[PDB]
Amino acid sequence: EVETFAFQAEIAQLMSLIINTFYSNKEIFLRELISNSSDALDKIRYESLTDPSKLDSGKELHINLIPNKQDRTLTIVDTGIGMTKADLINNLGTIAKSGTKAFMEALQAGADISMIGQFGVGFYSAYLVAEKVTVITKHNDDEQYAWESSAGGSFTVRTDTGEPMGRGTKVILHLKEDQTEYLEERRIKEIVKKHSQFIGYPITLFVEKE
Ligand SMILES: C/C=C/Cn1c(Cc2cc(OC)c(OC)c(OC)c2)nc2c(N)ncnc21
Repeated sequence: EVETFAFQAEIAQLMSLIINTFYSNKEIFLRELISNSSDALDKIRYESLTDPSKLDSGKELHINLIPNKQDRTLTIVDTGIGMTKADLINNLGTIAKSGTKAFMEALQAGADISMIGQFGVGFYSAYLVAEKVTVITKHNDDEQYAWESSAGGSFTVRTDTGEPMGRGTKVILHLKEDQTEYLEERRIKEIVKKHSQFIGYPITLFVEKE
């Protein structure tokens, strides 16, 4: 049962800008996604101090980076707070509308795409390198969902029947053909060291088997 939704026009416009603008410094996507994971980990950690049972779905707070050359995917996994169905369809986008407007205006005033994170829409920097983004996510007291979009104005949400996560989020980047450098160990290591070296959770970079 797959549901298809239209992005708000402003968000579709942002995604088109990210896809169409000539901008070579694409590597900043990884910092943005790791930052998002860190924020989600911060949130479940904070909530767990007044309700310890929120960690019944898993106590370990960390981030995995998993490249797969066969699937041409880079996956960012965290055991953070996860996202609800309401998040995925309505609430994140409602928040994102104002950040998008502010970001657009900042760009026209001379800012560049690397500053996208300040506006709360850094998630969409994924489309610098991914033709399709699949997000598997599990929040306490909600089901496991798969969100997906190849841009073009729409996204899908379905209940996920894949491998159950206890809690957290997997952002699966289906990389563009010319962006496979982000599957290479030395490249990912370089980027993490450059932009994410003080993140307060373990970041495990998996090695490709093949
Ligand atoms: C400020 C938005 C936070 C939501 N969020 C994102 C980024 C994000 C995901 C989204 O959906 C997967 C978004 O809507 C499509 C979105 O809109 C700005 C942002 N990553 C994560 C994550 N790893 N864990 C828990 N929440 C997250």
